[PDB]
This record gives sequence, structure tokens and C-alpha cells, in this order.
Amino acid sequence: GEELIKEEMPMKVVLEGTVNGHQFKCTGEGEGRPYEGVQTMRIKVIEGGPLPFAFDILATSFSRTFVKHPKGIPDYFKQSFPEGFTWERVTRYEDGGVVTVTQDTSLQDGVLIYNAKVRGVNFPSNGPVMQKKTKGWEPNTEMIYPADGGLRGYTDMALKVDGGGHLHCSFVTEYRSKKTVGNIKMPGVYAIDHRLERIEESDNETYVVQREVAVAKYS
Repeated sequence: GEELIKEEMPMKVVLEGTVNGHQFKCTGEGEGRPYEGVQTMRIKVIEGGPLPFAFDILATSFSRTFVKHPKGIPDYFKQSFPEGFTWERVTRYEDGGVVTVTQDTSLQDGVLIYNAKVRGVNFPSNGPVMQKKTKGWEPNTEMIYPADGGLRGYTDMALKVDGGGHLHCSFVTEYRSKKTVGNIKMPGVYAIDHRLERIEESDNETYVVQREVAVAKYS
């Protein structure tokens, strides 16, 4: 399982969706160090750009294989290969926005392949998201709970608002292996510290490069 995940792995992503009825399509390519928990992705908006909403609400939909796990915490994600895993997420913003995402992760000729679909509704026209007035995500901790042969993650996350302040959002993720869980050693409860940073931007966020560092730990 893990032996297919090398110290360096490339990844490719296609993401499609609608937010408040606006349709768009993105592609991404990048690479990271799965055991060190660091990854970078270069993302192009290919259809529907420039987006009429903050790219930040898509940022967390573009990579669970690249989490540093200490010796004592089994890695559900890396053990899933070669078949990979799916994740499904619901995010709720404090000002009314709701996002649903479904994601497929597979491994094809040693490349991690991501396919994502995003549906966003009820973002307020005067809020920082539809006004494109956001400045990225604050570092956060996700709580991971084993649940029916898979994992459930919970995060309270804060989106920085340009001019100051935070927009608070919660979400719940269900991570499920495509490999039988009979051949997977399961962790108990644990936490992941995430830092998601935008390192390059161009042409009203039609080109975005973002770096994530994610480290699993005991709670």
C-alpha cells in the first residue's frame, strides 16, 4: 500500500462545479513529499474565470496522501493504494454559504489523480466570498474520528477577510478507502495540524499556486 507512495509524488486534478449558479472548471498539477506532509499545486481556472467569488472557498477541495504521520498513528490514506479513497464534505459559513464536495483519489502510473465536483449555494452577495475580499485560511487543526471502516474529520476554520476580521466556517469530511478495510490497520482518534498558504497568484485568481503542510499528532 504505502510502498506505492514514494518520498516524492506528483499529482494532477480536475475540479468542476457551481457556486451561486456560476459554473467553472479548474485543472491542477503539483508534487509533494507524502511522509514530510508538504505539497504544492499550480491551479488554472480553465472555464468561468475570472471567478466572481473568492478562490479561497475552493482551496481546500484541491490532498490527504501528503500528511506526516508519527510512528504510532497508522496512515489510512497511504494504506489505501493502489485503489485510493474518496472523500465527501459539507462546509457551512457563518454568513449563510453552504458547499458540498465529492472527491475521488486514485493512483495511475505513479501519479496521484484527483477528480472533484463542488456545489456552493446561498453565499451572500455582500459577503467577503462573493466580494472576493478574502486573504486565505488561518492555520487549523482537524479532528479525525474512525467511523464505519473510514474516517470522519471535523474542522472549525477561519477565512481571513481583506480589511480585517475572519469569516468562520465549519465542515465535516467522510474519508472512505476504495481498498477493503480488511487489509488496512485503523488508527484511533487523532488530530492533523494544517497550514494552507497561497505562494503565487495571477490575473484575478485565474492562476493560483498553494502550499499545504499537514502533520498528524495525538490529541
